[PDB]
Amino acid sequence: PIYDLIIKNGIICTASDIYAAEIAVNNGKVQLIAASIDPSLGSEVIDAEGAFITPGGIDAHVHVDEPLKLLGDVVDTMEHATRSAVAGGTTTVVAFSTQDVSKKGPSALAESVKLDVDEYSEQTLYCDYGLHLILFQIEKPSVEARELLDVQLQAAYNDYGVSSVKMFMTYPGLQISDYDIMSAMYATRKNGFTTMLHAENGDMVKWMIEALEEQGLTDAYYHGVSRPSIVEGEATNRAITLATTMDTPILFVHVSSPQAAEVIKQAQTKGLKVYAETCPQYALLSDAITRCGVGIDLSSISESPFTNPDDRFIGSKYICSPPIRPEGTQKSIWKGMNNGTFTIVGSDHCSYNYYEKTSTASKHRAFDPENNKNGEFRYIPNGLPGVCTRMPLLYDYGYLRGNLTSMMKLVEIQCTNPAKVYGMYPQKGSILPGVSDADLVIWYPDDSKKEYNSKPKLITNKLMEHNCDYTPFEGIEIKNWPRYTIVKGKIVYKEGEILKENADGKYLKRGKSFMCTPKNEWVTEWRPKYE
Amino acid sequence: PIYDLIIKNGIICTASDIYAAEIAVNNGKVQLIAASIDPSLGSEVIDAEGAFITPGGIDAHVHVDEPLKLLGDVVDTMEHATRSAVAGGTTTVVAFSTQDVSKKGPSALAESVKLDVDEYSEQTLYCDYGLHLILFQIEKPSVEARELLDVQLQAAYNDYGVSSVKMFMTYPGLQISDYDIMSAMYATRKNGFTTMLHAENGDMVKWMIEALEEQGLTDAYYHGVSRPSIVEGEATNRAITLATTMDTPILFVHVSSPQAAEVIKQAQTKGLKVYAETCPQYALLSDAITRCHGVGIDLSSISESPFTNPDDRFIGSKYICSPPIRPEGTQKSIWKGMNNGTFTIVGSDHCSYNYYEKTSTASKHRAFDPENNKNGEFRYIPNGLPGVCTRMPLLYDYGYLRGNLTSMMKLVEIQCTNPAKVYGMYPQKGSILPGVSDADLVIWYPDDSKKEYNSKPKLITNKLMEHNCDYTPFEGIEIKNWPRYTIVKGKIVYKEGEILKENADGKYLKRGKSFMCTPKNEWVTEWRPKYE
Ligand SMILES: NC(=O)NCCC(=O)O
Ligand SMILES: [Zn+2]
Ligand SMILES: [Zn+2]
Ligand SMILES: [Zn+2]
Ligand SMILES: [Zn+2]
Repeated sequence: PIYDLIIKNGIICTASDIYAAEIAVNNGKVQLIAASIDPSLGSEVIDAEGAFITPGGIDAHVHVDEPLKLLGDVVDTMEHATRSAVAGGTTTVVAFSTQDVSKKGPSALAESVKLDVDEYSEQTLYCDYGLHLILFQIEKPSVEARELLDVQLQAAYNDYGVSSVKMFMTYPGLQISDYDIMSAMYATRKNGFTTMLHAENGDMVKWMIEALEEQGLTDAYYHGVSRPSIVEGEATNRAITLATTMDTPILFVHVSSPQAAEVIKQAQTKGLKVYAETCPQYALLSDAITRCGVGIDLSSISESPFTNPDDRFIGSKYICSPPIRPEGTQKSIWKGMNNGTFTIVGSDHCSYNYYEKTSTASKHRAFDPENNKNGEFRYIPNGLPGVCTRMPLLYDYGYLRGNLTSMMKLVEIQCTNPAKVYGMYPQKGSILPGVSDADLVIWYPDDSKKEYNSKPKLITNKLMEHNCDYTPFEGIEIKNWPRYTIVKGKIVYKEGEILKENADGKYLKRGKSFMCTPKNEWVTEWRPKYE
Repeated sequence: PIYDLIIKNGIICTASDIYAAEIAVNNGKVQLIAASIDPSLGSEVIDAEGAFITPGGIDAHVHVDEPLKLLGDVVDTMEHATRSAVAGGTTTVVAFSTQDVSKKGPSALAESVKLDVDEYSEQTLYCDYGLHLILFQIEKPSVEARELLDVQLQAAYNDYGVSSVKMFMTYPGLQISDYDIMSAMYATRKNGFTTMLHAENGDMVKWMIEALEEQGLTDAYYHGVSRPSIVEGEATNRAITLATTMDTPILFVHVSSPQAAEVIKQAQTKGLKVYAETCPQYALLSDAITRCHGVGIDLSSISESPFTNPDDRFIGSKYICSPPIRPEGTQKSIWKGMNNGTFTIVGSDHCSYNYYEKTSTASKHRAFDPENNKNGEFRYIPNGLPGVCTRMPLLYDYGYLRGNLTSMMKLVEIQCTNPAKVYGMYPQKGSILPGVSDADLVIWYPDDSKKEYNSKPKLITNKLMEHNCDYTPFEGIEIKNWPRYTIVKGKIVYKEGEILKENADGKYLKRGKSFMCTPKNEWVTEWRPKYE
């Protein structure tokens, strides 16, 4: 026959279309869309039985264990994360390269990427992955700082196809000044990079943590109290101001604050190139879960402060940054996904064990009496596992339960926009004959009376296919799940089973994003020298 | 051969993708998309030479001559309008059926549509067309009326596939009170119709026109002065408030006011189902063009205007429409609205009256009728511009090529796909879907070519419009691309400047319920409609 694979009787969903058609796949790529394709032309035929077919999900906010250990030891390798991703319908992930301050000169940032690529080249990869670069040390003063930095960004792009840079406005060791952000923006704009910011006011966070500890208020729940949404709002406002002065396109990661969403919306209405990301957890969970409706029935989650009130430390399962917000906030995150505030949705996947206490990758790492650590929220490793649950959670709580407008909005923010904003388009993100990698998800049919033994009813840890010992969504009902995950024209997940023999993932060299060319709009008569 | 038509070497543009691929067409529909299709498989092969291929344009705001003469006599029939559409890359138009106050009972609104369908069934149609229903007489009081109106909308949908209703907040004879709008919203929400509003405060317009005439300020330019942007803003705010109270999806037609755009955006941010339309003229023209004397058209390059003919005091009427073309500095707002999601769709508000003949009932000079106490005052000027032909090329050029729109995808979204979705013609129309889409396609000229194309026009002229009007307001301006092929239901109807009449086979279109116009189910108080 002439094609490797034909998908029949399915409904194709893209960022802008929903329709019944059939797909042929060959040599790792989408080859054809047509009404009906002769089954004898394919080596393998999949009957979708009326189910939706979506592009594979693209999660551009994933944390994996890396050699510099910026977030300490993390339980998931690239092997584990990509396995988990695929079991949950995600077929591309983008992780983070930590700037290595021991490397100097023109190649310093390319050498930072090399550490990661070399490490992951020996692991079994279930899908493709890319890398963002994290920057936390910027040279001073600016006029030099901006010029050698320029050469370094070119080298990172030319050698490894990295075109995105991530910076922090909070966290000791990561927080950089406004002045240094401007220096970076100068370089990124010039090179057409995608500039990413974690926008919380680090000074306010630090002061409030100290004030809480002084009163002995150190339980997990006070992580939220130390940094209310007005702190994320202020910083996001300040960061927009910087981007405006510098005419530099900007993406805010994991937005959770209504105040932040407000200033982001206002900038987008003005036509400034301000992009935003949010995460399932900010729409589905509230901070009531950290101690003892448009989201998850919180009492249905198992192994939480509600079910285990004797365990005072169990709130740590849900500690992340920015914090899961108070009741009443979650609805404005859904509205943000529908109204255009959020360009993409990522997971902020970051995994630390709860049911083992001794390892360096345990949440209980917060207990270290010999290093003046006694379980205070300050010392809790921040993050939740989420790479597997991202796609099904939006399918269910978003599309089926009506919190997202349609399947097309789902695809737009989960698949196509991530590819576009991070320079993986059109190789990834869509279903384009002759062009797209054959990265596809076939779901189960929604309106069927037929029983599918392989379709899960609840989220469990075993279902995650990851290396962590818990998921925060443990025990909750889930109303659909990937029935097939196809990665580069091969079936890698089938009806609850991973097919390791079809794992052929590779590092992905990315291009410059067409969304991140500058507006050419300025506040004053000043222009950068190179203009 | 197995297929009627193959398009090779082109670049496919949809509402969310841009990519090089080839298309096969048979029996009026898109059959196949693939990297490369064997040319021996097609009866006809078109080499696109690297140019973009878009879906055909869908203009859901077109006015044609109709038997009840709501807008007086209009120069274009459905024959003329669809010919003009096709010459400009538009492959579906939606015009308007005037409520016939002489028909009574359950079938009264279906009977209104029948008048139009019957009349156009004898004309040569170059592409498909649908109809919106215009409502200006609502029965009172609301409760007792509910059954009849509800039953009437059902009959209009069941018999003629009409699923949209249009109402006016201005114009004597058309303006309806807030009370009556709520009665209509009650019925339309219940039937999943698309509710359309022209939102200008009619009372403010009426008062200010009388104030201006009292001072003798009657020239065409004072049309704009009689109804500044704050008037469109107020009424748009009022209409949103009504739609909110009634949990009814709403579309605002030809939005031109920054204040209107602002309250529209705020509602969209809240998640209310508020949609909006704008038109090329609100982004490209300013009111300076209505009397003698960088993001729009260079106004001095327009031929046959108050700039070139300052002797002709009435020539400003060529550019009189409602809402008015706005003062300098407003036009940029409209582009931003197209980019940031404020505007769901772009239509033309195509409405044609002759300028170079003065005697007929379809002339602009209709405003001169000494016996009916009419002496050229702006009040008597028939409102409207021809635009159905120029809509797609104007956005291609001044939008995509000149960088006022963000991408070709955004162009397709607002010009083709969203119009189909919001008015229940999707997926039959609006996209390029194998086995599903009517083969309605445009092949442009290649942008980056050094090759000469004798058939590619450099300027907009009246002759190029292929319409029945004797002017276009964009006469004389540079245009940097144009449809090279317009394919309608798998047949070539426009090729390189020539209309192919023998391939004209357009039909009336029965439309469905729009998936965008199901209600949000969100209310201001504990009250719910009886049927829920
Ligand atoms: N307003 C205008 O330009 N023409 C009359 C058509 C209409 O808007 O109903
Ligand atoms: Zn972060
Ligand atoms: Zn993170
Ligand atoms: Zn109107
Ligand atoms: Zn109109």
